[PDB]
Amino acid sequence: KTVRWCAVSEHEATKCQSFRDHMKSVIPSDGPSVACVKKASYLDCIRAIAANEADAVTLDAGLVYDAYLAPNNLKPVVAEFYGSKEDPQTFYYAVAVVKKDSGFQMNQLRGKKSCHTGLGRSAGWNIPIGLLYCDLPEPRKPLEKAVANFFSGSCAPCADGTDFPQLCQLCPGCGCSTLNQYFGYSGAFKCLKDGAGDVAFVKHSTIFENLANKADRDQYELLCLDNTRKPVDEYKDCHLAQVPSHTVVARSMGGKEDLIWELLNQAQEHFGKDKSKEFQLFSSPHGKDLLFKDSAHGFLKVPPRMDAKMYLGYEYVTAIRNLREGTCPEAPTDECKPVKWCALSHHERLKCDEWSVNSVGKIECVSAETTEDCIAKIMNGEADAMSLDGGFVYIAGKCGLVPVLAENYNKSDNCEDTPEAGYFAVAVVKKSASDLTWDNLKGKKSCHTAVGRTAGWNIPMGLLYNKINHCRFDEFFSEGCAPGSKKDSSLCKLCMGSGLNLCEPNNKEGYYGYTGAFRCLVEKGDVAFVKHQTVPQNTGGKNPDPWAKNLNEKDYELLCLDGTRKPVEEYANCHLARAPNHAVVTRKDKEACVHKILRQQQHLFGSNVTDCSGNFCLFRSETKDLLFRDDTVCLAKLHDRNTYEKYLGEEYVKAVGNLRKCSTSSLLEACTFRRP
Ligand SMILES: [N]
Ligand SMILES: [N]
Ligand SMILES: [N]
Ligand SMILES: [N]
Ligand SMILES: [Pt+2]
Ligand SMILES: [Pt+2]
Repeated sequence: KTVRWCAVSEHEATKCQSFRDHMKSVIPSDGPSVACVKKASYLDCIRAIAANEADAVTLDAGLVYDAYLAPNNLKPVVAEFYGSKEDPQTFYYAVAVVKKDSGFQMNQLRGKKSCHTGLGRSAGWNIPIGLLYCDLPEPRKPLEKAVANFFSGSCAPCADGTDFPQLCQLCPGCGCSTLNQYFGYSGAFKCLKDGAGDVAFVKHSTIFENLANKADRDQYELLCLDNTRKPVDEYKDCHLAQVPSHTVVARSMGGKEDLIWELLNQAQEHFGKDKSKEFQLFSSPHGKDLLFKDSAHGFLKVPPRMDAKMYLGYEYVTAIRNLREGTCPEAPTDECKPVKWCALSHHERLKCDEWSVNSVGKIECVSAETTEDCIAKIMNGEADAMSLDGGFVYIAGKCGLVPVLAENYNKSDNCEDTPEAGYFAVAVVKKSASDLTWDNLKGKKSCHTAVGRTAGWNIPMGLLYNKINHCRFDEFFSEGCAPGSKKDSSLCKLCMGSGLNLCEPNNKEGYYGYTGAFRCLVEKGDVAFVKHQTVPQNTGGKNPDPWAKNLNEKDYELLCLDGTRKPVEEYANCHLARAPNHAVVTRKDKEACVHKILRQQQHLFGSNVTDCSGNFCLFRSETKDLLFRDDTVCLAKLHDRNTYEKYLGEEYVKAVGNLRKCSTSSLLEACTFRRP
């Protein structure tokens, strides 16, 4: 129950010691305790932790990566934050600030002028140059020389002036102090403001510190990695790297990440920001930034599924990977690299394998355990593309993936050129009960296609989450039929299945499915949740079943969102959400290549191929819906609809968003930590 904290100096050990003493008093025997193991460097601390000699140490982003690498394999567990609970700011963003309409992008930096905070600074030097690595001329070592040949002129504080003079061009001498007017953050900025340099590699917050006026800031933009610009205000969407300010790391396995959190949670409570004046956790008596940066306002728990690569982000792990590995390709600059497709079943792998060979190597395959694991691989570039349901397009979206292609199910000559946007989720109710509107749903009887089903459970409960604001959905409706709910709940009370199939989500339920929930409606229901065309196909003598024969369209009215009721054929206007198609999801950088390859592939192996027994086709599975849903005819392009928020309905998002409050995703909780 003793967390062995690691000290890198004698000063740190002292603070650790008092931190052992003060936590000793305020904590009962049944509580966390601190040990003080004293090594000589952060590296030594990393090796100590991994060798199970220490338990936790807090590191700068650079060492967070070092800790991740074999054989240490250490992971972020706790984060320092630098604001409030509502404004944590555990991360920063290395950016590239430029003049407005200076007329160039990230891939057009060769032969420009640059302003750096200082050589060896992360945001100012390491991150930019790291990204820029493959564009530098040979030889790239020494790094100073290659960057000198890259930019026409530069201000690189602390750079070797005598040897590589072009790095001092903007600030001769390359003064490594505030003497140099172009040194530091504000200095790297006024290097740009004075028009001496074309681009300044600073922090997202730098611009705000120098120019107080919203007016002046408007003549400045940011270079985004996708070779677009954006306002200085949208840094979270236009940064070169998101960097964790301070992070505690422990062993990936048996690290005691709970012991650590338990300790630091109580430590920040008793001795946190101002909450004591006998001992300050974030105040160093003999020095500054002992154990923790004095900036720190408190701690946050890092979600469990977070690995270092995920925490740092692909951009950051690209930069340093380049600086260290220094391995650039020589593959043609124009041509697209093979797209690694993600498979999550053994058959999915087998199908992907067949595809891959027939794709003449233009498609490659990667096996992963979960769907969430696949998304993680796309994120950190262990894979390229995969298809996701609406609910996973969301999760991937909050993780900074993008929909690119949508699965089209309705045969259409020029389908490739028209996305579908799926069907319409509706809440139907008998016309007779005029009292029934969206609001007074509380306590009524209900009918669901099933629990987990899109239109029957997801959108309804997701929207009606605001009206309940807890995770006991059965307590909303007095009684209902939700096939799959606990046999004993109130959502199983209106299900007319005999025996074992009493409340099971199968055909023998009879109150299951789209038709089934409508029978639940027509007989003993106050509301049913079905698609738009469920009423038209189950009425007007289209259904020769007993209960359905003589049911008519006029008799039922679907309920709307604003409180109104509408007729069945006005579903277009009276809907809950637009339950979406499955979509191909990829990383922003691989968007172009994926659009290309998949379009070519669906020509060769698409729906347009017969004799599917003599030639491979992409849309026929051995078992069921491998890689793509079998109902697919083509993969439509998503120009204009190429974000998660723009592909999924604002409504759909609200629903799934609310639902994910009750049902947690270890991946979703991770991505939302990085981007809330
Ligand atoms: N492990
Ligand atoms: N592991
Ligand atoms: N029934
Ligand atoms: N029934
Ligand atoms: Pt493990
Ligand atoms: Pt029945």
